[PDB]
Amino acid sequence: FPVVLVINCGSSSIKFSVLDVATCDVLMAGIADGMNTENAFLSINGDKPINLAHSNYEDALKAIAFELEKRDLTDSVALIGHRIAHGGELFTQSVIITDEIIDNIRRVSPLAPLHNYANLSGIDAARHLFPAVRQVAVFDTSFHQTLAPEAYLYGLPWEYFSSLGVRRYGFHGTSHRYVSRRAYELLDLDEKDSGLIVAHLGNGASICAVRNGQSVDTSMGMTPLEGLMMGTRSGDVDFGAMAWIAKETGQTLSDLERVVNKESGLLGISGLSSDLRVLEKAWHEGHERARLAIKTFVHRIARHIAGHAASLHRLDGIIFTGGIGENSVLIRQLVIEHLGVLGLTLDVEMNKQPNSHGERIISANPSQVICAVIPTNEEKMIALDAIHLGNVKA
Amino acid sequence: FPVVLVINCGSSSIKFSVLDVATCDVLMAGIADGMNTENAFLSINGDKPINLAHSNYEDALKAIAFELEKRDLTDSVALIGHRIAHGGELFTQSVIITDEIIDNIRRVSPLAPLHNYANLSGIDAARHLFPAVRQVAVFDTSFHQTLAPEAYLYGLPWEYFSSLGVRRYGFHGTSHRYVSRRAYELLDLDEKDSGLIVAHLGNGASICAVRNGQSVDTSMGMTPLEGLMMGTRSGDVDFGAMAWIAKETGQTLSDLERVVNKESGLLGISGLSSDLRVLEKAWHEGHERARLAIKTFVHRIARHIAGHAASLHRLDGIIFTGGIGENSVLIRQLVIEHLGVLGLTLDVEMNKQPNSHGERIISANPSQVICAVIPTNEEKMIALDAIHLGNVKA
Ligand SMILES: Nc1ncnc2c1ncn2[C@@H]1O[C@H](COP(=O)(O)OP(=O)(O)OP(=O)(O)O)[C@@H](O)[C@H]1O
Ligand SMILES: Nc1ncnc2c1ncn2[C@@H]1O[C@H](COP(=O)(O)OP(=O)(O)OP(=O)(O)O)[C@@H](O)[C@H]1O
Repeated sequence: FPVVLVINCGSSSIKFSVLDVATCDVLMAGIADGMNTENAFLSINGDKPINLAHSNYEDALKAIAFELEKRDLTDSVALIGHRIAHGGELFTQSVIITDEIIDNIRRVSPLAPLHNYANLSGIDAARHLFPAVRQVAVFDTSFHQTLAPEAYLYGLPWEYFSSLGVRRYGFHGTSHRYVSRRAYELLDLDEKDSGLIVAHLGNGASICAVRNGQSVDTSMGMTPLEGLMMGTRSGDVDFGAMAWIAKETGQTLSDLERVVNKESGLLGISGLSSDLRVLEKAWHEGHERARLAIKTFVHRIARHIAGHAASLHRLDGIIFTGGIGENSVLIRQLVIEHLGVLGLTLDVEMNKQPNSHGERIISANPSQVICAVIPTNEEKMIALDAIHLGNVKA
Repeated sequence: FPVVLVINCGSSSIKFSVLDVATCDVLMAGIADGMNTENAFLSINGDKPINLAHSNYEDALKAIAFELEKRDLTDSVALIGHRIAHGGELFTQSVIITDEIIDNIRRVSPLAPLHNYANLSGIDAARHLFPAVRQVAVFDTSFHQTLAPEAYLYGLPWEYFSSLGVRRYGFHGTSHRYVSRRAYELLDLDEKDSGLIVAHLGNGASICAVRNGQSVDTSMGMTPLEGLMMGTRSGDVDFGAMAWIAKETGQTLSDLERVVNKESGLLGISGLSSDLRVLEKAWHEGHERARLAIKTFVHRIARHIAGHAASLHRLDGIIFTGGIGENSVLIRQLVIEHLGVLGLTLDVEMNKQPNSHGERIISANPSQVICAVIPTNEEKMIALDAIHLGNVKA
């Protein structure tokens, strides 16, 4: 029984999973949080928070390697999947890692200096410690490359696109890809003749229009800061307003880059929490700023779901996924109520069911469009790309 | 036969019309272009481009006053309507100008320093030269004040809204108001039970969702720079991308404020023209960058039309208006083709007809939603507010 090791190297941490090739089931999971800071640590299955103590990316993956051996599965690791933040224009699908790929990832790395350089550090690490194991790079952008120029071009001068590569890329691609596939089976739809909208709702939120199995439009942009309002992210913001704030408050563009990214969104409006469970409780106890933040969140989601429906010849499904998408009875229903124009009717018995019910339809019978919850599994999708590329002669 | 003088004071010019109260018909029109620069001039009906020569706002309106007397209609001016750019939060409808109103306009003037200070200069001028004539202020934002918080709140921290007034305002309000009214008669719809989308397409472009006679959503934001891609305006732009451009190109926020406003949009992508007639010709002669700019323009309009449909309980009409909306057979049809998802069918015989056919339906019979062209008349709407307020005891 061979296994796939899945690595996601964030700026602050290293997430990992060990999935069994046979069944695509998680055997082990963990995180190396607070990376290379004065205090560094890893917690496998949240069962024993061990201490790294000021160790870097290389030593952190070396600690995960020790525990892979402590559980006698090191010699079972047939594949390693790397989650990559930004593939730029060069990467349209998942690849087997070579020296060339690294060069190409290094090339597009200015587009996301934070996450991408950490992704490479992980590639460098896993290579060093697992050299005779095939390694795969899976990109968070690659799915969205089917977008036509009219969908990815900004209104800016042409030079910014041709000389600097300023355009829409999109994110959550792996999630959007994974969910859309499952939707074809759940909704019983012919991929090649289908129109779906997928709402990835988590601390990061994005919408994707999938026409005939292809990503035709997506909510996020060049950076994850465009589109929906999120946990701490503002979403769509008037650039004139931002320029007006800069000249008024005296804050630099760097200052606002922190505000938009880390202080805005749900956290911004409520002034209470990035977390939705808190805000749902707050509103229940008569807190208006939380109610506002939620109603706004809902409104901006409804706008982009309906917006993205334009890039379809026909609408068949709206699919909810992500932390919020899967677990919030409230947000889902408020969003569907907001989309009555599209002829949606909801089944509140079905919409009441918790996530444990997995892939489920939540729309009543007379509805023009099928609504559904499909739990996202990025780890399974990464493993599947790896397994496929595992049979390839390189 | 009394008349209404209509004044629109831009940063660079002063537009004016003389409409007859009896029939609401234009008797005289003109412009005082290149204002207070080394060379200043006015052209009435484009019939004799006279020379002001370095004269300011006060002297320019004094020149228009001379020509009003030269045509023996000065003693007929019963009302004066002022087009005001930004009403802020204080102005929900059109008002009779008093000292209080001026104070209040001065208060919200930081929200639009360029246009608003020029608007006041015009108010100061018309007051001086026409003191015993009632004067009305009509706001380009007032219509959009029916927007709910979830529609006008940005994802930014709450303070920017409460202490600085950062929120969506919207523009083309007078146009959106005027067109929507006419739509009720043309489409034979009960205002109090209706859902319309209005696409104002000109050198400035904006979309408005009108639910039961009320503006519920609009494309533009705090400033006219948000929303659709326009002539020289970028439209919706990833703030992360703009921050990335700033740190990469070395340009300041002031530099980008010029680029977004005056160098981007249709002019930006094509690198040819702000004007659409040129780009339509260019594409015909096999120019891809013009074809791209148009296809993009179309895509971003379709997105926001469908987007804004979310704020409706039911969709009854899509209404095209503005320079482009009224005169471009191409753009209209490309937009409707892009909205097939909403069950629109077009009548290409009807869509072929030039603007001379005025208020017209352009959708075929089996269509789920009625499409129509309604020529906008801001001047008529301003006069109507003035005439109404003309019967009021103040
Ligand atoms: N039962 C629940 N009800 C409502 N909200 C929930 C529930 N469970 C989780 N959430 C919300 O889901 C969010 C976390 O989801 P998730 O783990 O997908 O975020 P993330 O992984 O950081 O973002 P991304 O998926 O974009 O990487 C939190 O904001 C939390 O409030
Ligand atoms: N026959 C036509 N075919 C195609 N496009 C046209 C035609 N006539 C005018 N236009 C376009 O209409 C635009 C000008 O419209 P308009 O006068 O409404 O702009 P504006 O008044 O500056 O903007 P706003 O109405 O927002 O104040 C130009 O971009 C022009 O290319």
